[PDB]
Amino acid sequence: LSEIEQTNNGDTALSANEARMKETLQKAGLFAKSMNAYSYMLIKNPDVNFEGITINGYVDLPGRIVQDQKNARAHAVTWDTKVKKQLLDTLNGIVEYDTTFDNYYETMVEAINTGDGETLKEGITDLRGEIQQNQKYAQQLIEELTKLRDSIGHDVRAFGSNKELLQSILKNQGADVDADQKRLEEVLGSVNYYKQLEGFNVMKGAILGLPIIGGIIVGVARDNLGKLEPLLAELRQTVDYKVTLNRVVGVAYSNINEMHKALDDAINALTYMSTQWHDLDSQYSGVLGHIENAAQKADQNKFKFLKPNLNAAKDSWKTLRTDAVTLKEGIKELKVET
Repeated sequence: LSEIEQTNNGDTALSANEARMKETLQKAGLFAKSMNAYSYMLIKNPDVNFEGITINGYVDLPGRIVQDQKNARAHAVTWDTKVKKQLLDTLNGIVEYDTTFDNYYETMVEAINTGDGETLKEGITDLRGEIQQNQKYAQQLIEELTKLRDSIGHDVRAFGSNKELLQSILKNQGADVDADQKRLEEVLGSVNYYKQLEGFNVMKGAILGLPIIGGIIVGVARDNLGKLEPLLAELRQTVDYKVTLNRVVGVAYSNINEMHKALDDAINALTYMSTQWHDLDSQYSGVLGHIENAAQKADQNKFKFLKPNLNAAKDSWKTLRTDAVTLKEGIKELKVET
């Protein structure tokens, strides 16, 4: 075991990259808060109805839009019942890993102090096995997020064409839809937490499901009511049935479209979890090699070099675990208040 191999270096660190992992958790939380808002709205908003609406000869459009909404809702359910769960299981993996690291800690320190190489190798090997399991969780998460994103992509492009056409038809009838679309898009901005930069406080903020004419419900951050006051007043003005119809479609479109963007953003950001576990697997393999090598030395302190590494990981994994639990509770407590 060389002097260089004895430096608690980054390629053999028992710690994950704390700063990066915490950024990841924070993002996972902003993401979820957003997804839950889009899901709430999609399942809560009125079923589009073209009973007395004039479609100027595009007789197939009503069928298309209705299907667009049904496609969007099915996607929100997939998030609520499948993807969300996967996200939660993966976070629970971080917690369980810390629990295992914690449980082995005392025994590992004693092994270092007594020159017990076998115990050290066993501990690290067991942990490497837990890391590899976490690699799977993270990979499965990225797969489900990508599957859901891919699926939505095809639906939003179709929905987009249909909703643009509908807008034209209504505009052609004198509907003030271009202006209302702008207002509706601004009102819906406050719940796009996934776009936010910068602990886990952003999670405590409440989201209100505000009722607007047409049986439409818009989700707005409780602390943005004042700022959106002017727009909210406008939307509350009694309006023609044409504008109302376009709003229902517009909100549904916005929801599914923002879901697509959030997922895409979440992919680029959460993919780091897989990278991190892959790196840890390699880092722990490196540690095994150092343990094996040092085990040949006679000196009683042959494993002391691993101590600072072990101690730094002990604390790092504990902080990550605590935040992982804070995020998990934050995610489970997500709820729009109607």
